[PDB]
Amino acid sequence: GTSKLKYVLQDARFFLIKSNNHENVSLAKAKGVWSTLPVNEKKLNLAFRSARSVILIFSVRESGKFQGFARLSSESHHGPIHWVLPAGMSAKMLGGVFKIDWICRRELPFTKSAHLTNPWNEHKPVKIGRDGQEIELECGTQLCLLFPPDESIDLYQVIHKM
Ligand SMILES: O=S(=O)(Nc1ncc[nH]1)c1cccs1
Repeated sequence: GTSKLKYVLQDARFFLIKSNNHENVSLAKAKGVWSTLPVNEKKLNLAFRSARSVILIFSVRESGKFQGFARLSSESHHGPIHWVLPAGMSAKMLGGVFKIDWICRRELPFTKSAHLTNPWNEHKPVKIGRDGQEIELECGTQLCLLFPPDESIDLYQVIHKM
């Protein structure tokens, strides 16, 4: 069913996350963590205090798909995730580490979200946006509901953290 999923997304905020490679999304799925650059880290920390749920929707650059979505369970904290960093991306260049609970680990191709435009990015298709781009509530909710159901996930424990 979709009822607990809809409850988790109620009055949520949504942010597009762009990962340079698949390895870091795989690590995030395995370890329940994410890190971003300080400009986006500040935005997510503000949002985490401000909303019942902050949802990160992940897309690997050039993949043509989203790889799933997750809910922040903490603000960022410091003090060492073995991110696969491209040349020019330093471990210190990143911010802290956010803990996340995956809501859906399944893929969604961009072809299936072509009817969804993001008011906060000039009504461009929701697939379009820089890392950290906020997605307006209605568009973000509909995008999350397009993903295939992930039957491996039990949202009972996530609801209790709200
Ligand atoms: O360098 S990434 O593969 N992608 C990225 N987007 C914006 C800054 N970095 C990475 C993902 C997670 C830790 S490091």
